[PDB]
Amino acid sequence: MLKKKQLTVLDLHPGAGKTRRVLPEIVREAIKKRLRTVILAPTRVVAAEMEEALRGLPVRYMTTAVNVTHSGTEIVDLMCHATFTSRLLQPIRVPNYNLNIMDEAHFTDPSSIAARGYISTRVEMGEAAAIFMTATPPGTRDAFPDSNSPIMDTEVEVPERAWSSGFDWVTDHSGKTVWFVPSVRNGNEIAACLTKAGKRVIQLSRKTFETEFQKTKNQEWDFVITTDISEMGANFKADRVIDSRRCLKPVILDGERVILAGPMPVTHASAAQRRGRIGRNPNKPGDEYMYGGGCAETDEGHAHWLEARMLLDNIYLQDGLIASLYRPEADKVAAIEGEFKLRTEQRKTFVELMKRGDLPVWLAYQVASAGITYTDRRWCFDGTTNNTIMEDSVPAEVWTKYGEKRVLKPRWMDARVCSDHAALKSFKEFAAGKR
Ligand SMILES: NS(=O)(=O)c1ccccc1OC(F)F
Repeated sequence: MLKKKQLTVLDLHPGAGKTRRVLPEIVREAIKKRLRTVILAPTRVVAAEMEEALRGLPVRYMTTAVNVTHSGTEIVDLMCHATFTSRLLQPIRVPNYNLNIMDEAHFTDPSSIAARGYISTRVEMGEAAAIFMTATPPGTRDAFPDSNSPIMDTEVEVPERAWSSGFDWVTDHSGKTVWFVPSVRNGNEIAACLTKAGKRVIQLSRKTFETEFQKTKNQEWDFVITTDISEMGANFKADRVIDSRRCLKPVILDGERVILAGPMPVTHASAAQRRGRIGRNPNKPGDEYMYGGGCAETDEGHAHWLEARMLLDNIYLQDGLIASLYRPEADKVAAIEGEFKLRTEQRKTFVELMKRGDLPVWLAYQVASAGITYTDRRWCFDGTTNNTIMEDSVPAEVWTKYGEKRVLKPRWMDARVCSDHAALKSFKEFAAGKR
């Protein structure tokens, strides 16, 4: 599978040994054939587990999640999906890798979709080989794939708020449970309910993942309350998954604003990945998967695919050519290649608003395309009254870089900048000119 012009999907079931067994064999063969190779990990947590599976082998780890002394003799680089896309966007030269390996290639974050688009286009061009490793490739319709040991699948009503009665099965469990919730705010409510009932709960989300995941190995716990981030290779020593089967969906309305629609059903790929956290030990059959809804193709019209197109339009490929999205996921957005291509100075602003401003791709694009410079924050306060960001049922206020107290009222409203307390605190720091 290492020959040029070939894109291979390694779709072995969850827990089949794609990372610990297959990946080191591919790396040895790539080193033997002198292929300049890139290994892409979804998160810093997967990069650390990859270093254990590849230990000894000459790999250059382009992440601070691993503390290794690189000899300078490595032809295999390892980095996160977001780092690969970020380096493509930045002026820095990225080697034209002969072999491109993506682990957890089902990741739907905009930078992962862009990385898939770029790589598959290089393969279509006949310039590279690629391997996409995932049990759930784009287009999967099977929510119940094979596992290392039989799983008990039970369709049941799953609580999405605190409860006083009616769900005895949840707390009448003596093992360890991983519970997938549609949002951080929904997880806070359930974790509070479980804590009041005497349970030890750990909460996981995109912004707290590396730090809080370590607690699942360093201490005893009864529940792990997590968003969809734990569908990306996160592994637990648990015997039950409780799955609300719901997620939030970012949606662009009238090309003017972004709302977080839902909670709505997850895709079959997400349901299979959430279920896949258990049934992994062949010596422990009978792990349970309790699910509270059906699946649907909620990736169609989801803002991440439009955001991936804004990223690929601003990545150099060859002269005026622009990378297409990976074919099985290209119909998820109505977008023409090149429509988001920015001129030099606006593109640099777009990259900085994402890299340093920490803004969502769509919002970074609106600011940069309007000809606004990175440090100009007047747009955070000159929007209509209905764009007022609310905190504790009262309009959010910040002190501007001028020393003036003003109501946070962005010219373009993206619900992701205030989806939880941590997001709004970061957006207030941005509006104030603190980064
Ligand atoms: N992939 S690797 O680092 O083992 C390698 C590949 C081709 C030549 C030399 C070499 O290593 C040596 F420099 F130590």
